[PDB]
Amino acid sequence: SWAWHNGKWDWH
Amino acid sequence: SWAWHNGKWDWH
Amino acid sequence: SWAWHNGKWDWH
Ligand SMILES: [Cl-]
Ligand SMILES: [Cl-]
Ligand SMILES: [Cl-]
Ligand SMILES: [Cu+2]
Ligand SMILES: [Cu+2]
Ligand SMILES: [Cu+2]
Repeated sequence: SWAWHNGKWDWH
Repeated sequence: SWAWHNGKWDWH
Repeated sequence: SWAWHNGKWDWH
């Protein structure tokens, strides 16, 4: 699923 | 891949 | 992510 990390939304 | 569970199709 | 294997591009 999409994840959020360091300001960015990307696939996990 | 897409999976089936409890009547629903969702990513695994 | 997409991966390459045996000439084909598919999800990992
Ligand atoms: Cl973003
Ligand atoms: Cl369904
Ligand atoms: Cl290809
Ligand atoms: Cu996820
Ligand atoms: Cu799958
Ligand atoms: Cu991948």
